[PDB]
Amino acid sequence: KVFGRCELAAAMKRHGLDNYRGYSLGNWVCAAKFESNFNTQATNRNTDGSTDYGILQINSRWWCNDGRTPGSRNLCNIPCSALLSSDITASVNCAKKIVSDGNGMNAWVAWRNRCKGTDVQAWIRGCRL
Repeated sequence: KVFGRCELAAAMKRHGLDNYRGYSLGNWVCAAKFESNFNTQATNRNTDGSTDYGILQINSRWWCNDGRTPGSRNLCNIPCSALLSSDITASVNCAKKIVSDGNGMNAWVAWRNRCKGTDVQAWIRGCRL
């Protein structure tokens, strides 16, 4: 699934990302835009042999099992395929663990590079939430 901006904002808000750990909803929508272009099936390989999965580009090195990163952790206790689902619940629940893991949203390099410090409230412009 490729979400619309406000469609994704609504789904994220329903699943509790709005202000989660003090990060307003626009942060999360912005992170998704630049991590995945709102595409639930986005995957990008990392140079170390892990892969980033789904709408929030979660890393299989630590967070999910894809069988392809032998000896890696599965801290969300889910297969990585689940993070490519058209429904975002698994990705959100895992993202909540990631954002609480000591670095806030700095975990997402695209958020750091393109959202951090900007007017992230712009990302929910015109949304009916």
